[PDB]
Amino acid sequence: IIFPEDFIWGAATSSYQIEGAFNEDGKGESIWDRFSHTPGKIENGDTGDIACDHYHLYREDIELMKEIGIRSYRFSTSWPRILPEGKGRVNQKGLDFYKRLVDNLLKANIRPMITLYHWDLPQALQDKGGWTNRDTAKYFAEYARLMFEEFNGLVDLWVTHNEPWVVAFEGHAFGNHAPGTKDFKTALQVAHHLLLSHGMAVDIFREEDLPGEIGITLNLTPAYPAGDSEKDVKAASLLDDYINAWFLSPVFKGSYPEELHHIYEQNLGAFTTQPGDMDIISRDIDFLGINYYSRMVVRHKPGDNLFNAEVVKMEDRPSTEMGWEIYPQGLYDILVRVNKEYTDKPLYITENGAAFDDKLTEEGKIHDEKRINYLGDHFKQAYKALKDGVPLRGYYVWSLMDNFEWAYGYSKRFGLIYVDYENGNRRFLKDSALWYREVIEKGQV
Ligand SMILES: OC[C@H]1O[C@@H](S[C@H]2[C@H](O)[C@@H](O)[C@H](O)O[C@@H]2CO)[C@H](O)[C@@H](O)[C@@H]1O
Ligand SMILES: [Cs+]
Repeated sequence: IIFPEDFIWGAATSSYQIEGAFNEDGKGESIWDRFSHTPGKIENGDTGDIACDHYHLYREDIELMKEIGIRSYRFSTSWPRILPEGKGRVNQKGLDFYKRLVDNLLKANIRPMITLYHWDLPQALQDKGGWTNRDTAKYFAEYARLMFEEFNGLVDLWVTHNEPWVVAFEGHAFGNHAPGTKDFKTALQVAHHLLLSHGMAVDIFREEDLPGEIGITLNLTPAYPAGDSEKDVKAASLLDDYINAWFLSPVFKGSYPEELHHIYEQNLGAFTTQPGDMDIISRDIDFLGINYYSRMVVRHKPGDNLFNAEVVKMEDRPSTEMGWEIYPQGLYDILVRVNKEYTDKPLYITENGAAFDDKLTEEGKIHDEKRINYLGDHFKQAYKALKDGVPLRGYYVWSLMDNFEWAYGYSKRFGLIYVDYENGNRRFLKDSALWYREVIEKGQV
């Protein structure tokens, strides 16, 4: 179990989850500022107002990155911190923060990967319809161009979008995430525009002629039927397409998955598209980022979804604090499936990790054995994928540090680093952090 010498071992975060400084130095309001300040939306009424205060503490966080020995740091940039209204004026202090951050990363020999959109849409753009407005895709493209030009020669790994499935469906169908809408047709229109905006950014990446590589990051959850019933098998297949193929087929094949597209259209009516959209959505990219956490086991059951599909709770199997099944085999399955059915391009696991009930000792120790076991077990499946020909180039752990976990607030801890919010926001390396350092150095698990 030795990994390639040049394998990119990293850790990942996102802007709203760690930065804080929510209305400081010219920053505009995001849909997540608004959502978290709306009653009943976040566990315990938590907000990302301060979070980990990374906006002020970034220099200390980079020292901690150095202690862990990560080769690359994946982070997202806040669109409303840079263009407060989404379009219009640039906020120079906002841009300046990311410039300092990138400079500091490069001086520590840490390779930056930027995610352009990790869910924090400017509220001014939401007031004009947000992702159901085709113009939002244009403004995203303009924001991308601004960042490409600013970091030309400085950042060589770029991700347009993080988890467009979640943005579309949790944000607009089920209303669990900002902006809180609950309309399945809206979600489908939003998915289309996220994909369009991705392709528009790729076109701009090519034109600007930056050194480096661009991709998109998709959450992928492989589905398994509960039993050999073909109704079970069909239901699993449909749920699987609903999360996975719905984004993988347009990016790589230039079409929505046919059976699912037909079912949506017949029952809901068509969402609005223009001729040529699929050509834009399917522009050639340099890599695919995969975010993996768990699988779903699926059976056929009466439900208020078009699939009559139920996700089965696997009560008999180890799970995390999220209640998610621990199923490392799924990581192998999904990497192999992508490489066979969709693309021969390089792959990166841009997220994988776990929440456990972390206990900070009086001396600042966190003995997170369960996270070490979780990470090592998934590392081994990644190795197995490499052994079998999958061009896996790197692996970023979610997350570098504990943070604002959206609707769960601070109650869920995914970090390699413990953040003691109550006591000056001090950081403590968990045992998994020093265990990870050993993995990176030896290239072995
Ligand atoms: O979306 C499901 C569930 O995910 C967890 S973890 C989450 C990270 O917070 C997000 O930044 C990353 O890109 O994706 C993973 C999976 O979506 C999140 O804490 C929780 O609120 C959310 O409901
Ligand atoms: Cs049909």
